[PDB]
Amino acid sequence: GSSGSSGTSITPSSQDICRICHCEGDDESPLITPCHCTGSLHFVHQACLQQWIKSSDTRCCELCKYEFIMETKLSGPSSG
Ligand SMILES: [Zn+2]
Ligand SMILES: [Zn+2]
Repeated sequence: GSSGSSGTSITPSSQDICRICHCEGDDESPLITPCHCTGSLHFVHQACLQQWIKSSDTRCCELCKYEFIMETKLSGPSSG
């Protein structure tokens, strides 16, 4: 049987953990609220949040359209 088991499922609201990587909150990458939105798995890792912002190409929320919190120090690269 060169086939494994897997289907469509979603982790219940038993424990609050990252929604992007789905891992335990670390001291440096603790589950923090990027916006007002609360309840659901809206708790992403301070770092992870970035990776998502890059891919999704979005800085603020999708609904509340609130700017996420990303430790910024230097302007760095930008669109231009
Ligand atoms: Zn994460
Ligand atoms: Zn939001």
